[PDB]
This record gives sequence, structure tokens and C-alpha cells, in this order.
Amino acid sequence: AGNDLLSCLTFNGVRNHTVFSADSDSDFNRFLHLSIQNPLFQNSLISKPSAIILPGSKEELSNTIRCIRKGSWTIRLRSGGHSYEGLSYTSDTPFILIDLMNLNRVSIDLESETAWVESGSTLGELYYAITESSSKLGFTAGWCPTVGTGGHISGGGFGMMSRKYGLAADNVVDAILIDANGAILDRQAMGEDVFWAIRGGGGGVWGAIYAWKIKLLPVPEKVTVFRVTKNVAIDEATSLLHKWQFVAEELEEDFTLSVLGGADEKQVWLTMLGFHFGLKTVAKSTFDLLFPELGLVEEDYLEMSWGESFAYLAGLETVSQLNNRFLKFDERAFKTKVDLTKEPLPSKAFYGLLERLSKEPNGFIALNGFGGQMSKISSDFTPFPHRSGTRLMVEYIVAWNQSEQKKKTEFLDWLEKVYEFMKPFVSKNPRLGYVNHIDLDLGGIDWGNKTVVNNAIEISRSWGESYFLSNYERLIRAKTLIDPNNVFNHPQSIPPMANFDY
Ligand SMILES: *Cc1cc2c(nc3c(=O)[nH]c(=O)nc-3n2C[C@H](O)[C@H](O)[C@H](O)COP(=O)(O)OP(=O)(O)OC[C@H]2O[C@@H](n3cnc4c(N)ncnc43)[C@H](O)[C@@H]2O)c(*)c1C
Ligand SMILES: *[C@@H]1O[C@H](CO)[C@@H](O[C@@H]2O[C@H](CO)[C@@H](O[C@@H]3O[C@H](CO)[C@@H](O)[C@H](O)[C@@H]3O)[C@H](O)[C@H]2NC(C)=O)[C@H](O)[C@H]1NC(C)=O
Ligand SMILES: *[C@@H]1O[C@H](CO)[C@@H](O)[C@H](O)[C@H]1NC(C)=O
Ligand SMILES: [Mg+2]
Repeated sequence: AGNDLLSCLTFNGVRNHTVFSADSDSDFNRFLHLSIQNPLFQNSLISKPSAIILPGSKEELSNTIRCIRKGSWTIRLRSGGHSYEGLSYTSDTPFILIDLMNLNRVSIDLESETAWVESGSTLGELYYAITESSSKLGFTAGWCPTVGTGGHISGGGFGMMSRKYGLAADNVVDAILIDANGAILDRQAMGEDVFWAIRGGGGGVWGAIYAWKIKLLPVPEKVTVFRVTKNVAIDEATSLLHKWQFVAEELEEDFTLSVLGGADEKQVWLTMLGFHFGLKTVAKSTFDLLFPELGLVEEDYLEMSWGESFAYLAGLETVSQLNNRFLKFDERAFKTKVDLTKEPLPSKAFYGLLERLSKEPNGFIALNGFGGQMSKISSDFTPFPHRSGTRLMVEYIVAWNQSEQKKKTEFLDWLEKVYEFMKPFVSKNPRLGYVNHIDLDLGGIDWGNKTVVNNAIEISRSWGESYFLSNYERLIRAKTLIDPNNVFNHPQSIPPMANFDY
């Protein structure tokens, strides 16, 4: 069986594969931990793949899937390995890890201003490729350079330019999807329902994206950014955050103001991240008017290329570092939760948040405003439904290093209580979420459990409608169409509709 798999792979020309090894220093273990981006799922007790396959072409990817199906393995796809819940490299059933790191080719077409992007490519590699080819082109996606396009675009992809250009998935014009039978389908082949579904319906559900075709987007040769940390007390920090929410959502689409926040007793720190599609004169004039309380000075505003701004906002030293997929910025175990809002947050919400942060220096928040282009895109244009009416995205994070692992339970408890505190102020009925911010606290499906599987649609509605709202129904239809046998599944994958043949 394990040798039948390898025999099948060899017969089909797939040669880059390594079977499980207990050797701490084996190539298997080296490849396994190479793209584990959350150390929370890195220890010895976690499930390990029986084999790791590294396909290097669309045919190798197709044949790998075909071979794996002859057996009874669970398929796991890994691009960047940034899954918050480690769903790309863990499974409660014996699984084969298909790692896509060798599928990292980016092809820029300056004549059509589009690009073909193999799904193993990271955002950083994509950004670097774009900046290299042109000074007037960029793309809208997340801020983390080591995030893989495979999972990221599959789940939407929100970033600093989303108020201008929407999500990464909102700018996909074609794609190559490899289905459960190993069929190689482009947009025309897969159909519009499936092409709709893959653009934010969540990774690991529809098949294996081989490559994305994206539209490259206009950017000025110079943009303006700032990254300013305000060190203040809770009263001022609360005033700043309460005003920020209005400034952020209301800003014109050419502007973005986001926040990173934390505390430690009396000391509160708020890192303001600013972006403007233009020069510093207009940028400073805008914030002087709308947010004079930030106390920004001329030297805070930095003019640079789009490429430089994305490296800068990511806290990288240089643009070159975008092209390093194995670069480890923060190597801490973490757990995060997210909220979307529909009504303005009361000042007391920010106050309470800051109070709880002051008691836990390992915790922090990330605040993003929607609006702009996000409110001009229809709720069903792609699976991501949180458009017009959505005000903010609020992220709560707790992170720790190896020397603090004994406080793990305490950290998680703190995060749980933070989330409970925020309940009354955020979206309700249901409490909304974001599939790229996958959260298993919401629950999960054991696909080996008959009674659960029979009621999968209703059960899955808990997280399904949080992620996709009314788009949930259409997603189920697309799923049934493209993966009726449920070859691509995980605790929160869209359920296919059953067949009476049971
Ligand atoms: C670690 C990390 C994540 C971030 C960060 N910043 C983000 C941001 O600024 N905006 C966002 O919208 N999201 C941000 N996130 C979260 C990431 O967007 C998500 O975690 C992405 O889903 C991660 O993608 P990836 O790096 O590829 O993670 P994987 O674990 O490999 O995949 C996730 C999921 O998708 C499936 N999958 C992978 N590859 C494919 C292909 N090619 N085809 C179909 N499905 C695929 C996996 O099986 C898994 O289920 C900042 C940081 C630091
Ligand atoms: C299967 O895939 C892995 C990962 O891509 C392959 O490992 C890679 O092999 C290449 C050589 O073909 C390595 O290139 C060079 O490595 C040396 C190491 O000292 C370095 O000096 C060079 O600058 C260059 O990096 C590459 O490092 C390596 N990548 C990783 C992540 O290990 C492997 O070759 C493939 N296996 C088979 C059988 O094809
Ligand atoms: C199936 O899932 C249900 C609900 O989670 C659980 O109560 C039950 O023990 C499971 N049954 C089996 C056979 O594992
Ligand atoms: Mg050894």
C-alpha cells in the first residue's frame, strides 16, 4: 500500500517523494517542519504524514492525486503552511502530504498586465516578481510575505490595498484546478460555479489549485506610507482607537489606516500603519485634517515604490527579503480569533480591550477598516460576503515562545475571555468570521462519523454561514459538482450533497 503508492508514482513519473522516518534529522522531518508556520502544531504528539510528495509540474500534481486515490489516504495540500489551525499538514486519519513548494513559478506578462502564479508561490515571491518587472504595477493581497498563494487566494486574501482593489481573489481572471480525478481544468473547463467557489470558498475543499491567473493592478511609481508607534496611557489610547474606526472606514479608497495594538500595565502601545496611493503632501494633508490627534509629523511620511512599501509594511529590511520563502520573522506559537463588525464599536469596547491587553503582554490586536472598494463589490461576486455594511475587521492574537509553553493554557484562557467580552459589540446572528482566519473553536466535522456526516450540512452551517453567509448554499452546489466523493476534506470543508446509495 505504501509501496503501491510509490510504485504508482514511479509509473507516472513522480519521483520527488519521501516516506515517514523516525529520524529526527531525516529529510522527511526536514521537509515536514520546513513550512510549519505555527509552532503550536510542531511537537511530537501531532499527527505526521505517511509520505510527503513534492510535485514539480501540473502533470505530477495530477498524477499524485490519481495515485493517492487508488489507496485510502487522506490528501493534505500545503502551499505556504500558514493555516492558523495547521490544517495543511495535520489529519486525524492517515494522510499523504502534498507539498507544493516546487510549484513556485511566477510568470509576469507586461503586455496584458496579468500573471500566471503557481500555487506554491508565496505572496513575497509574487510581490518581488512584480516589483522586479515594473514600477507601476502591484497586486492586492495580504501583508505576510511567507503566506502561500495556494491557501491565501483560495480563502479570499485581504490586505493594505483592499480598500482600493478588494481581495486577491477578487482579481483572479483564470485558474488551473486539478480535481479529484486528476482532471486539469481552467476557468472554461470547471464552469462558473466552481470558478466562483475557488475564489474565496476556502482552500483544501475543491481540489488542488495548480496556478492562479491574476490581473496586475496600477500603482503610482511612488506611494506614501508610515509606521508610527504611539506610547500612551489607556485613556488616550481609547480615544485614539474610538476615532480611528471612523477615520479608517470613511477614508477615500486611496487611503488605508490600520492599527497594531498591545499593552503592559500603565503602558499602552498603538502602531499606526498608513498607506496612500500618492505623494506625502496629499497624504499628510489628509491625516492633518481627519486625524490630527495622531500627531504625525512630516518625517513620519515616507515616499517609496509600491514594492518597497509592501516590504516595509511587513517589517522587512529590504525588498529582496520578499523573495525568501523560508525567512522566519516571528517564530512563536500562536492562537488568533477574529470578528467583523456592522455597527460602530462603543468607546467602552476599546477600553475593555486595552484593559485586558494590559494584563497580558503576550496578547495583541490588529484593526482594519473596510469600506471603499469593499463596499462597492457585491456580497456574492465571490464567496467572501462581508462587503457593504461591514465596518471593521478585528483580530485578537496571543503568541508565546518555547520558554513560555507552560503558560499556554493561561494564554488561551485569556484569548477566550477577550472573545467573550467582545460578543455584544460585534456582528451577531451569526457572529461573522473569515475563512482565511480558520477557527476550529466553532466546531468541526469528523468525516468518519456516520451520524455526523448525515447531518453535515446543518452542523457545518455554524461556521459555514459565519464565513460565507448566504453564499453557503451556492458553495454546497459547487462542491457537489466538483468533488461529489469528498476527496478534499477537513474539519470545516464545505459538505457535498449525499447520494441515496448508502
Ligand atoms: C501565517 C500568516 C497568515 C496570514 C497573515 N496575514 C494575512 C493577511 O494579511 N491577510 C489575510 O487575508 N490572511 C492572512 N493570513 C492568513 C492566511 O491568509 C491563511 O492562513 C492562508 O490560507 C494561508 O495560505 P497558505 O500559506 O497556503 O497556508 P496552507 O496551510 O498551506 O493552506 C491553507 C489551506 O488551503 C489549502 N491549500 C493550500 N494550497 C492549496 C492549493 N494549491 N489548492 C487548494 N488548496 C490549497 C490547505 O490544504 C489548507 O487547507 C500573516 C501570517 C504570518
Ligand atoms: C525534491 O524537492 C526538494 C525541495 O525542492 C529538493 O531539494 C532541493 O534540491 C536542490 C538541488 O536540486 C537544492 O539546490 C541547492 O541546494 C544546495 C544545498 O547546499 C545549495 O548549495 C544550492 O544553493 C541550492 O540551494 C535545494 O537546496 C533543495 N531545496 C530544499 C528545500 O531542500 C530535492 O532535490 C527534490 N528531490 C528530488 C529527488 O528531486
Ligand atoms: C459521532 O459524533 C457524535 C457527535 O459528535 C458523537 O457523539 C459520537 O460519539 C460519534 N460516533 C462515533 C461512532 O464515533
Ligand atoms: Mg540522524
